[PDB]
Amino acid sequence: MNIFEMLRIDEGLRLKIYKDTEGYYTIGIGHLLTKSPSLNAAKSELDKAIGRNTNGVITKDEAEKLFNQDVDAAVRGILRNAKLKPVYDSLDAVRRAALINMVFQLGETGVAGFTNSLRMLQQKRWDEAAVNLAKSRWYNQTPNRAKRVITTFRTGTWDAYK
Ligand SMILES: [Cl-]
Ligand SMILES: [Cl-]
Repeated sequence: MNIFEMLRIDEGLRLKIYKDTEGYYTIGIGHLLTKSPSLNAAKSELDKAIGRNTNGVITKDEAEKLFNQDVDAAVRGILRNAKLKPVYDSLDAVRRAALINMVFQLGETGVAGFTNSLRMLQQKRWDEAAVNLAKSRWYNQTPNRAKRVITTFRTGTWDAYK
C-alpha cells in the first residue's frame, strides 16, 4: 500500500464531470475543478487542465496525469507550509501518507488549522490526536473516510485500507 492506492480508494475514479460530497464539480480521482455552480465554468476549467476540448469527458490516462500532479502539489504544499512541514517531518512513512490524504481532501489551509491535532501528532500522542481529529466537521460530514484516516494516524498501519 501507498499514497496513490490509498487516495484512489478514498476518491474513486470517474471519467465524466461529477459533483463531489460538497456539491462541487470534480473529475477523475477527486480532482476539484471549480467551486462555482456553473457547469460551463467547470467544462472550461477542465479543458484548460487537460489542454484539449474535452466536452466534460477524459480518459483514464488523463485522470491519472491529473492525479499525479495533484499528489505532487499536496506534498509540495505540505513542505512549504510552516505549520505542516514540521509535523510531516516528525512522522513515519505510513502516517505521512495519512497527512497527505487530509491535505489532498481539505487543502493546506484547512489542515494547517487543526492546530491542536497537529501538535498531538507531533508529540506522538496517537490516541489523543485521534480523539481530537474526530471533533471536526470533516469527521461529521465524511465519517467513513475520516475514520480510515484517523485509524491510520492512530495505528501507523494500513489496516483500515485492507
Ligand atoms: Cl490543474
Ligand atoms: Cl465518508
